[PDB]
Amino acid sequence: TPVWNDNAHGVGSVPMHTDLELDFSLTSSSKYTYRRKLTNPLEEAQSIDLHIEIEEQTIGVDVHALGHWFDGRLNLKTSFHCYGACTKYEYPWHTAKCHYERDYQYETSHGCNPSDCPGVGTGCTACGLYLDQLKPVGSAYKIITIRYSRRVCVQFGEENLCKIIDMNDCFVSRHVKVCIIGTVSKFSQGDTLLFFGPLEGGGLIFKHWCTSTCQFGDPGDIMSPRDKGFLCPEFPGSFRKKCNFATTPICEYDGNMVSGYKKVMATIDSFQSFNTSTMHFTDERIEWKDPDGMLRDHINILVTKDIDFDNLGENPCKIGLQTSSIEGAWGSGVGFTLTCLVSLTECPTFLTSIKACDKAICYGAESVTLTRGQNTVKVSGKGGHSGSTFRCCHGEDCSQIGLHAAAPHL
Amino acid sequence: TPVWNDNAHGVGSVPMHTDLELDFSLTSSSKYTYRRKLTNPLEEAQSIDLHIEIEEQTIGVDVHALGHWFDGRLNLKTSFHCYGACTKYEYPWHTAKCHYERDYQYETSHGCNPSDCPGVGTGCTACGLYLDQLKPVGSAYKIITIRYSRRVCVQFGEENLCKIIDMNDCFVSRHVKVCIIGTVSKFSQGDTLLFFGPLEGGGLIFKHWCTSTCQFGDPGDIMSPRDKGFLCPEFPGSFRKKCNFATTPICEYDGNMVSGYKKVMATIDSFQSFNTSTMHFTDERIEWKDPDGMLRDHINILVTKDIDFDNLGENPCKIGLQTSSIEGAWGSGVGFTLTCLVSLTECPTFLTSIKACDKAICYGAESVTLTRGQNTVKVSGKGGHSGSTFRCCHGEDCSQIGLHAAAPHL
Amino acid sequence: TPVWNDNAHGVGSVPMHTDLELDFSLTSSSKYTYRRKLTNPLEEAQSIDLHIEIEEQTIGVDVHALGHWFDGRLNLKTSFHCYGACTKYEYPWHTAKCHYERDYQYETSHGCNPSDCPGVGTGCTACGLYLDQLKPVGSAYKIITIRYSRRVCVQFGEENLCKIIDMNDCFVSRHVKVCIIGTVSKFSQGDTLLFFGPLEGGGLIFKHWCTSTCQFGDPGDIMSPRDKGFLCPEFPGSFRKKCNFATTPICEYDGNMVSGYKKVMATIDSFQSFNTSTMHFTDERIEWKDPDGMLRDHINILVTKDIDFDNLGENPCKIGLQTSSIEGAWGSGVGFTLTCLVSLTECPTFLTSIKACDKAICYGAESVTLTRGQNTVKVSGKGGHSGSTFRCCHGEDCSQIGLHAAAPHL
Ligand SMILES: *[C@@H]1O[C@H](CO[C@H]2O[C@@H](C)[C@@H](O)[C@@H](O)[C@@H]2O)[C@@H](O[C@@H]2O[C@H](CO)[C@@H](O)[C@H](O)[C@H]2NC(C)=O)[C@H](O)[C@H]1NC(C)=O
Ligand SMILES: *[C@@H]1O[C@H](CO[C@H]2O[C@@H](C)[C@@H](O)[C@@H](O)[C@@H]2O)[C@@H](O[C@@H]2O[C@H](CO)[C@@H](O)[C@H](O)[C@H]2NC(C)=O)[C@H](O)[C@H]1NC(C)=O
Ligand SMILES: *[C@@H]1O[C@H](CO[C@H]2O[C@@H](C)[C@@H](O)[C@@H](O)[C@@H]2O)[C@@H](O[C@@H]2O[C@H](CO)[C@@H](O)[C@H](O)[C@H]2NC(C)=O)[C@H](O)[C@H]1NC(C)=O
Ligand SMILES: [K+]
Ligand SMILES: [K+]
Ligand SMILES: [K+]
Ligand code: NA
Repeated sequence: TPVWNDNAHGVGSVPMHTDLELDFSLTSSSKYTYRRKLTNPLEEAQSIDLHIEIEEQTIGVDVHALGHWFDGRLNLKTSFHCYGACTKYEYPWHTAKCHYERDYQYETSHGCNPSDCPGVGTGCTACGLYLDQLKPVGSAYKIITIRYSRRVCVQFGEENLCKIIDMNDCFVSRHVKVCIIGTVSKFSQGDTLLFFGPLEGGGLIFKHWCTSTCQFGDPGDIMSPRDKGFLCPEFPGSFRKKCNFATTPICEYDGNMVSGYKKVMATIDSFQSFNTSTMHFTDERIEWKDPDGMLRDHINILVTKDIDFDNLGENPCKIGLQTSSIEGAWGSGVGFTLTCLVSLTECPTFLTSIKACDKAICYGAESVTLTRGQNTVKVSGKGGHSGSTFRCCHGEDCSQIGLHAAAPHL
Repeated sequence: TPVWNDNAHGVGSVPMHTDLELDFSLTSSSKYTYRRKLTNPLEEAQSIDLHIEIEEQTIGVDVHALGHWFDGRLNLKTSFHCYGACTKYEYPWHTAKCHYERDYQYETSHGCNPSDCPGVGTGCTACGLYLDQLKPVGSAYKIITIRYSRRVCVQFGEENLCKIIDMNDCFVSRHVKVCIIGTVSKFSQGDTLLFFGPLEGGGLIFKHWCTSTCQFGDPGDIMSPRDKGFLCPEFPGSFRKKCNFATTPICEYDGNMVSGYKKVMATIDSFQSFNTSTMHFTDERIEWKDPDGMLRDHINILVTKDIDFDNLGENPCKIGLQTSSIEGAWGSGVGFTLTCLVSLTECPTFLTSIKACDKAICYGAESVTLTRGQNTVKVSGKGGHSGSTFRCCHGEDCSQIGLHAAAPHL
Repeated sequence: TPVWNDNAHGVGSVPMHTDLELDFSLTSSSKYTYRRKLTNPLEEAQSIDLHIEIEEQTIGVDVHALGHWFDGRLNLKTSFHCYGACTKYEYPWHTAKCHYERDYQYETSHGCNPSDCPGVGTGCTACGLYLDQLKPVGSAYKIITIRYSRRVCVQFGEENLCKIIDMNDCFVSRHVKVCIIGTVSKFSQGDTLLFFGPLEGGGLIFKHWCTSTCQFGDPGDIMSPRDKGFLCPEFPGSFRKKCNFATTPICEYDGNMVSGYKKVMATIDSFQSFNTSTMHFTDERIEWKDPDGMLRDHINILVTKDIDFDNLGENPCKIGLQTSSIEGAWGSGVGFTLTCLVSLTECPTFLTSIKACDKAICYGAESVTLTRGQNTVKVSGKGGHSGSTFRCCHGEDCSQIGLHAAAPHL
């Protein structure tokens, strides 16, 4: 007959036995303070101090750091040899990391050879694109997860408790409930964030940063994912070997010659800027306060000063947790799966959530009806970094160790 | 003077004449049960049984089934003839559904003909790309509409009523109101969902699946919309006829040679996975429960145990409905328009909504102030399938027949 | 010790000293009216008239007008000269605004010259693409900002006040609070809206309208940003000079030949339509009422008929405002920054928001704790047009003049 459930964060109240409600829309980038002495209905001399502090909305974005985007120049060169294969010779652009070579091998001809070359069906002409004058222009991050929150601190008498409350969650105590309800549509999973400078100031949102196909001229075309090594873009155009009697062959390329950075700068007003305050970069995560004062969320504060609220998640069930295994990747939009061994006592069943967390950041959660004794629970998550040890958690309680996920993009 | 309106789903209450409020944030993937005996303020011996069951959030997505995505290999072949036009000969890739042919017709030359060919300005060389080693790798669906809901069941005494309540709608009864408020930003209209296997497990979200231009290497490049017949991608590159004295011409192609499936797999961590539970595929619709336990919505439950709520949509107006005509398409982001003949009696005017529905799924709605007597109301909708008969509906009441819309992509 | 703050829009109430609550989900495209005489608890003969009118949800979109999209035909022509450079001759497509020329200069050859041309390494063959049969097919607008609102009018006794209330903001008066809570996910910043006709009817949403790279065949490929002058698309394909003995060279082009409009029409069901009612176009802004009756928002109305609500933003602080400078652009996703000189009196500090507004439309806001005396406040904004004079505002109070921002896309 009993069916305990702690997935409800909130309270049951009797509207005539509630003493105070605050209900308001609050600028997302503003704090709010409420201070009041709660006094007995002219029917005593014992007041209770109420002090509520709500901090500015923070955004937390789990990301994959994509490294730096580069500007550069596309150069074209020609190399000719009357005799020999194309592997027999070293070309100038061979040291250039990003290059495109077209080999006109065993194709020497009368009206396309230089004067000293009586060759026919021999040798090699080389047309050769390369990127040079490379310069990093910004740091890019792929959005994996977006979560907004406010830190909420409530003092009621001598009770004092602070919690970080996620948007669309509630702070619950015996005498005070604080619920935050909101929506924001500025950032989307999959968006790529570009920071041009030491941009504790702002950046740009790109909705079409190249991923599976990068061609020269695309946003994100020339990337260096770490300190060294480029992920080079494609050059989809064609070469032409321009021929002439007694003259060295000359290469042409008929594709786009303008870098992605220049093309984007040329129409920069087409792209959306965002601003930031009190940034905090950590590995594969960015947190900040968005100072956009046009955005608001809804706050509701309910206070009962005598009889306790009915905490809707109250239960006698007790949970023990340890990790069993993990699969999948950090820094990945596909994510990972953490397998937990979860022991339930003091209840026949318990409907709750088991979370994958590390250092008080949670990356995934699974709702589950546990049965008395041992349970195996798989938790899907996204985010984290190579040093993350994902732990199995219930409420504020976590396993003693966590597990590392695998790296993405291997 | 009267202006009846049933577009408000909710209640008017007197806060001192309300007996119970439940207000909480609930894990989207969790159910919730509340059971209580409501007893008279120590001032009787007559209790009322309250039993509330809230089911897990379901997502319902109206889609267009795009058929299967394929992996494959791009092959290049050459075919030569000394004499004759290019239509006079059958080429090997002619049976290949996806191919690209370049005809070098009437262009035979001394240093590009085989030994047995003294031809000049004659015959034909054929360069010919074709896709082969094709394999379906998944089933794709274009999102047309996304709606979330929870089934809500309320027993109050002997009253017993269950309703599917859409997110941001309310359950309304004489003694109980249940409102659900939430937001989710995981899926977007226009997204394409890819299921790789029998994926009652999960899939991937693609935000840039090719539509008006599919080139080889794009996500969605090789599609078969039904059992047979491919929608073939473009091959944007160039051929080169490589010539040599007394040697057969040899074709080259300088465009991308890597399939979209391989390019996507090569950077799979760039794409967003989602998970599913208790899926239900029907024609052009997918329903499931998202087990992402990080998501929450807000539930409010208000109970008056003695005096009835004021139902804000209460009215004496009576509606009769029939379809008149339809235009437009199912399975289409542009949609359809259903024209309804709507008779109003017992009121001079009535502000309400008329809906286009079939089998208790609604695909569109129009708010309208009806006037006494006959009205013509056009309802815009999206979704459905070739077997859908869109009916004109008001509340839970529908016309006796519905109409079929036209197929998309004709 | 004092810390005044007016960023909270809402009220503090004592649930037993509140007389009426209306809580309901309302069709977004519907109005709502409430009329009632509030009478004293059978304990007087003095009623108060309550009359509430809530208007249909309006959307306001700040945009950049992109001008017209065109359909057209890609034509290819050849021009030959036996002798002379390619600048020495005028080509037919020189008057065509959108063209692609390939010059085969100083490349005359025996098996590629016409009969009257004994030239070798001389003259010029011209292959030349041009767009013609151009026709405007619609007007495009880039979304910069999306905001939804409802006009709310409340009469309480002789008090009468109307306000436009943004979604997720509250109407606040001494006796009545009206809060609107909602979410809509139909439009996104960066989306491009296409109107095909005099489309006070509807349009299409494009999520991938070309910006930094437009190739022929893309949505948005051929644009005229104003009355005259085209932004021409790229032609990424290659020309081929097809040669023959004693015959004039003939050009070919192996890239896409189908316009973006035709490609989009060919798969129009892949794109999302929206409908509109009572449109209002102004420079760089579009407002309308979305008649999609499937969408809803949440309305809460709380009334105290005797004792006033505690207005949570009540304060004695007084603000004076003037503009100091501006940088940045209207019609731009990057936006502008308005610098304001703000004088605070009657308080040591004041937490509030300063806004950049013109003609009662606000384009940006900054939350700030002002200190007594002079303050410099920077407000980031987006939207507006060349005639906008962005003013510094606090609540409904604005500076005497505003400043113009710079044009985008210079
Ligand atoms: C939730 O989904 C994950 C993700 O795996 C799926 O991802 C889809 C995008 C699609 O490619 C589908 O084919 C794929 O299965 C599931 O985890 C995966 O499970 C398979 C089968 O056991 C393993 O082979 C994978 O390694 C594993 N990947 C990860 C990252 O765990 C998962 O089972 C599913 N359900 C739950 C409860 O998490
Ligand atoms: C709501 O919009 C539909 C859709 O039709 C519009 O779609 C836009 C994307 C754009 O292309 C615009 O030019 C187009 O009119 C309207 O329905 C259409 O109405 C026209 C004119 O009568 C008919 O020729 C179409 O066949 C018809 N299409 C459909 C699917 O019904 C509709 O009138 C409009 N208003 C309402 C109330 O639904
Ligand atoms: C909010 O952001 C604006 C925007 O400027 C930033 O935009 C990013 C996309 C990125 O390119 C970054 O490098 C860039 O600084 C800030 O305004 C800019 O500030 C700089 C430095 O003083 C000026 O040179 C720019 O002209 C100016 N632009 C505009 C439009 O004002 C702004 O300082 C920042 N903070 C606030 C409070 O608005
Ligand atoms: K190429
Ligand atoms: K091609
Ligand atoms: K080209
Ligand atoms: Na080419």
